[PDB]
Amino acid sequence: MKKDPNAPKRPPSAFFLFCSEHRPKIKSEHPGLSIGDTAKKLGEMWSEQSAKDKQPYEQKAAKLKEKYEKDIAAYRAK
Repeated sequence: MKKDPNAPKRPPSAFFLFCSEHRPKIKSEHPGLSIGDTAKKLGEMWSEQSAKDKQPYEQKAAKLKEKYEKDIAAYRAK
């Protein structure tokens, strides 16, 4: 709503990565499956993922959320 094309992307969350990559897969075996049922299943696998699909996902959103607090400010009206 109050974001621009030059502004930085919102702060991604670890569960948002894992789900963001497994979102188009749950819609293939479930046509019409909204983002609630697949979000309930994914969260079950996300909390079950080991370092293969969980370590590089939290270190990409955790280090991007804290940097957004200074990025958004500097881009707000420095």
